[PDB]
Amino acid sequence: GLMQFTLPVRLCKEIELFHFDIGPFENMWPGIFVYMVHRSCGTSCFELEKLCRFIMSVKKNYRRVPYHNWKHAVTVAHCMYAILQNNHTLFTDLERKGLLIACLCHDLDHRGFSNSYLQKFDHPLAALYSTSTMEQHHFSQTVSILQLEGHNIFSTLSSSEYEQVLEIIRKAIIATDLALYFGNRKQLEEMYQTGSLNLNNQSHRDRVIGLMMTACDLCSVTKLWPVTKLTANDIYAEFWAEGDEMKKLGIQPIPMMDRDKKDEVPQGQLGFYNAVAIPCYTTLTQILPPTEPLLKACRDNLSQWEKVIRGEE
Ligand SMILES: Cc1nc2ccccc2nc1N1CCCC1
Ligand SMILES: [Mg+2]
Ligand SMILES: [Zn+2]
Repeated sequence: GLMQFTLPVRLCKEIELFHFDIGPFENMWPGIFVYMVHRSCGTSCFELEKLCRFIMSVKKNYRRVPYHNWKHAVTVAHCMYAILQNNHTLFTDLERKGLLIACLCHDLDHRGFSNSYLQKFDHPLAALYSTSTMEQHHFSQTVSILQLEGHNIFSTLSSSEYEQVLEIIRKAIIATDLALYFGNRKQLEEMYQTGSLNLNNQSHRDRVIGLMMTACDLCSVTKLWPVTKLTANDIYAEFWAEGDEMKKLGIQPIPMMDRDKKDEVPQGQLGFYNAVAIPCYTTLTQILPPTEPLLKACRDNLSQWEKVIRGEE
């Protein structure tokens, strides 16, 4: 129990900042995730033998897609880590356990295609889960890996603590369905402004945890411009693939997914920052003030996209 993970000095310092990039060395990501668990949760939270075998089974069940990949999983876990560290006393022992694992698992077995494409393809998962189709699949896959022999990192929780942690993880992963974010944030907006937000009300915490998941899941928009810019290529490589597949179903895709309409991308990113990202981190900052660095990074990147459109890059 005296074995800490330690990181090189630049990573040790930069990992604590919201805008940290986990870097191109895949073999270091599991150690980065464990390091984050040890400092966020404790060295006692998980049996290291079990956690290591969980992490490696999770990694193996991420596919080789341009964006919805193992790197996305660890990137999203790091943003949750930063939120949790900058808000020490607001979160229970279980919530800190569940949420880092929820983030790591939130896109398990992603194929690079939206819930819409599955429905128009008539994919079997769309018959199994009529709404939040991939997100219900990600929770299913998370539970499957937890039930592999030697993989139950929760085995030392009590019956009821265990049911609490899986309930946190389920809602957490469902909340990453961006179709649910709009209504979720409107509600938190009203609650915050009419003063009725109440962090002891479990249905309120749930809404707040859901907004944190949307924030972590979108955190590509909160990195330094070079990282944001280069990730957007991966994001759009998946969208264009899906647009290609829509065209093979004899359906014109929305311009976002049409690779013939790449010119329209800078404007597409503006509407996204204005309609999703900025509102998301604004309301997050209102509820959890120390997350303001995400809002400032997001606004900085909105400004960079404006410059692309004005031909200044
Ligand atoms: C357009 C877009 N850009 C993003 C840029 C950074 C991170 C996530 C992003 N997600 C996006 N999608 C998801 C569903 C609608 C548009
Ligand atoms: Mg997802
Ligand atoms: Zn995701």
